[PDB]
Amino acid sequence: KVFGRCELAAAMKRHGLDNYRGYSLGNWVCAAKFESNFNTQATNRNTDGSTDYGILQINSRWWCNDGRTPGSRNLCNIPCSALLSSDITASVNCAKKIVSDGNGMNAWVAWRNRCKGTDVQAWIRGCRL
Ligand SMILES: [Cl-]
Ligand SMILES: [Cl-]
Ligand code: NA
Ligand SMILES: [Re]
Ligand SMILES: [Re]
Ligand SMILES: [Re]
Ligand SMILES: [Re]
Ligand SMILES: [Re]
Ligand SMILES: [Re]
Ligand SMILES: [Re]
Repeated sequence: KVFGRCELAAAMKRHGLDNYRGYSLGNWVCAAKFESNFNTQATNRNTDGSTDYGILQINSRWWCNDGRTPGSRNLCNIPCSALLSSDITASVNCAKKIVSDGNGMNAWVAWRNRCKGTDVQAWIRGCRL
């Protein structure tokens, strides 16, 4: 599923991401735009052989299992394919675990380079939240 801007924000907010670990909702919307283009089915192979999955491009090196990243872990205890569902529950729950591991949203390269420090609230303006 390809989410619309405000449709995704509402879903992320419904799933507990607004101010989760002190990150306002716009941070999560901004990151998702640059990571996945709001497309739950996004996949990208990393140089190390791992793969990023879903609307937040969660990585199989640490977080999910895709049966082709040897020597990796599965800290979210989920198949990476669950992160591509139209239901964003799997991605939100795993993102909550990632953002709590001490590095905050710096785990997301797109956020670090294109959202961190900007007016991320502009990503939720107009949305009826
Ligand atoms: Cl594996
Ligand atoms: Cl933080
Ligand atoms: Na893995
Ligand atoms: Re919906
Ligand atoms: Re929805
Ligand atoms: Re909010
Ligand atoms: Re990415
Ligand atoms: Re990545
Ligand atoms: Re703003
Ligand atoms: Re509200």
